[PDB]
Amino acid sequence: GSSGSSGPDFTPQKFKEKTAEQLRVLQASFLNSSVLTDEELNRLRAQTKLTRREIDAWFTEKKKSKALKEEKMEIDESNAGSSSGPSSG
Repeated sequence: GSSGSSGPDFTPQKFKEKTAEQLRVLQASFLNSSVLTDEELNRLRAQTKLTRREIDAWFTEKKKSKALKEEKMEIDESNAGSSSGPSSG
């Protein structure tokens, strides 16, 4: 018939342990793109030196954090800039 079991089924597990270095990254990324992509995922996989599952899982939970009515926000829209460049002859 069939081999047999070939090992049990993988079990879930939370990841509540990160280093300021790793976080400083994930946080700096997740912000720009709340949703993780196959691309961004890789980059972080090397930066945070963590697993693809860990990173992704993190980005998710984070979202929830936002759900909470964050403190007063700043309406002041990011200021813009300009440039010049005269001529002569």
